[PDB]
Amino acid sequence: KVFGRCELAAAMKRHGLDNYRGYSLGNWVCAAKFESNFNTQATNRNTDGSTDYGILQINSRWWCNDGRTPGSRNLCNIPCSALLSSDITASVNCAKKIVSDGNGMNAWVAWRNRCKGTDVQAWIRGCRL
Ligand SMILES: [Cl-]
Ligand SMILES: [Cl-]
Ligand SMILES: [Cl-]
Ligand SMILES: [Cl-]
Ligand SMILES: [Cl-]
Ligand SMILES: [Cl-]
Ligand SMILES: [Cl-]
Ligand SMILES: [Cl-]
Ligand SMILES: [Cl-]
Ligand SMILES: [Cl-]
Ligand code: NA
Repeated sequence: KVFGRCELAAAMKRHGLDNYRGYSLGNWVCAAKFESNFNTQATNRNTDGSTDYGILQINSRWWCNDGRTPGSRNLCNIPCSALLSSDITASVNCAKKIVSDGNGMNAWVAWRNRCKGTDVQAWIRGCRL
């Protein structure tokens, strides 16, 4: 599913991501924009042989099982395919664990490089919330 911007903002809020660990909703929408362009089916292979999955590009090195990432963990206790669903529940629940792991949203390199310190409220402007 390719979400609309305000549609995703609303879905993230319903799932408790707004202000989670202190990160406003616009931070999460901005991260999803640059990670996946709001496409739940996005996948990308990493240099190390892990793969990133879904709207927030969650990585099989630590967070999900894809059967092909040697030595990896599955800390969200999910198949990586769950992160590709039109329903964002699994991605949101796993993102909550990731952002709690110590480095906040810096876990998403694209958030650090493209969202952090910017006017992230622009990403939710106009949306009914
Ligand atoms: Cl599509
Ligand atoms: Cl929308
Ligand atoms: Cl957009
Ligand atoms: Cl915001
Ligand atoms: Cl594996
Ligand atoms: Cl594990
Ligand atoms: Cl699995
Ligand atoms: Cl959803
Ligand atoms: Cl933080
Ligand atoms: Cl990353
Ligand atoms: Na894994």
